Amino acid sequence: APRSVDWREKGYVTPVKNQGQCGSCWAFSATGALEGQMFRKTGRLISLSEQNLVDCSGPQGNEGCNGGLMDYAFQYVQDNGGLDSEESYPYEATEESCKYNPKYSVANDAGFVDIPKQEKALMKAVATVGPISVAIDAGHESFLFYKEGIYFEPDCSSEDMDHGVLVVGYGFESTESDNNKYWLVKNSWGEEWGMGGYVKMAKDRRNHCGIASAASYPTV
Ligand SMILES: *[C@@H](O)CNC(=O)OC(C)(C)C
Ligand code: NA
Ligand code: NA
Repeated sequence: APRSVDWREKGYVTPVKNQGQCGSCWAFSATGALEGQMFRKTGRLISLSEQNLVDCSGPQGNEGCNGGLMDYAFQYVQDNGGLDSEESYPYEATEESCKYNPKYSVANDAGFVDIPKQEKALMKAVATVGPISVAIDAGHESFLFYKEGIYFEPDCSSEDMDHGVLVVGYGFESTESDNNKYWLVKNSWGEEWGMGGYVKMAKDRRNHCGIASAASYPTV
C-alpha cells in the first residue's frame, strides 16, 4: 500500500464541522464517509445533513444525541432512499422530529462494508476507497487538549469506544520514540480543537484507542 495517503488533497473531504453538545459524533462520521463516496462517484462535494440522521434514523437503531452507529446511518440512507443536504436541513445539535424531504436529497447508498478488525485491513481500505468511518476511545483529557503531533494515550482502550470520527488518510513523521506512523483523523468538535480540527492518531501501535475495531464505509 502507499506509505502516505491524504484524501483531502483529492477533494473528498468537507471542512471541519462542530457537533456542539449533542452525542451525534456518529452522524458526522457517517456524513463524512458518504460525502467522500458521493464525491468519488459524482465528482461533486456536497455537505450532507447530520440533523437528518439525528432526527430520522432511529428505526435503524440510532438514538439521536445519545449515540448511534455509522452503519445504522448508512442503512438509513439506503432504506430511506436519500439524505438531504446540510444547507437544506441544517444542524441544530438537538433531537427533533424527522423533517426529511426527498426533493432536497443529494446522496444515496446501497449498503456499507465493515472492515476486518486489523489496522492493516484499515490501511488497505483507506488506501483504496477513501475516507473511512471509525470509532475510537476519545474519553481522556489528553484528547481534549490535543494540539499537534501523534496522539498516544497509554490508558486508551481498544475495546470500549465512545466517539465516531473519520479517517481521511495516514502517514508518518519522525518522532522521539520512533513510533512514527499515524492515522489522519477528522473530528467534529470545530476547527479550534486540535490541528484545525484534525488529529494524528498513533498507527500500528496495537489498535490504539480502538481505531480499527469498528471501521466501515458506505457503498455508492
Ligand atoms: C459521540 O458524540 C457519541 N458517541 C457514540 O455514539 O459512540 C459510538 C457508539 C462508539 C459511535
Ligand atoms: Na460535551
Ligand atoms: Na433497516
